Amino acid sequence: GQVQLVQSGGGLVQAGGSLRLSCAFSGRTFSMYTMGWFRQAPGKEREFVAANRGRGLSPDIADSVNGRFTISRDNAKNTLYLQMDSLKPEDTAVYYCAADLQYGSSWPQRSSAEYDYWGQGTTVTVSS
Repeated sequence: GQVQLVQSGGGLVQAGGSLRLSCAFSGRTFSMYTMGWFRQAPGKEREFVAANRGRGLSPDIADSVNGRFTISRDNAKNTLYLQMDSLKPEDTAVYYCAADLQYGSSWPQRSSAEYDYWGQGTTVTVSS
């Protein structure tokens, strides 16, 4: 399965504003992958943000962003999204999407080490 994840979106945003991140999947059967968002802030551990399953209806969303960040996938475009609302300075980070084949994966899966494929990352900088 030739798999690649290509991210789009991000950049500068004002505190209180909104951004939507994109993660385009190339390869066979998007729906057999658990897809996750992680972020890396300076001096902090890599943080799980949100994840969903190939055909799942109930995503897993970290407490630190619950009520502000939402996730979905568009199967026609084979693309995963992260909608980030009510952005705060502490949301500044490099954001990555990751994919894991659902044969043998855990659910939920908040450990980055268990994801096999990774996007190139996009930097989100929240200004005040």
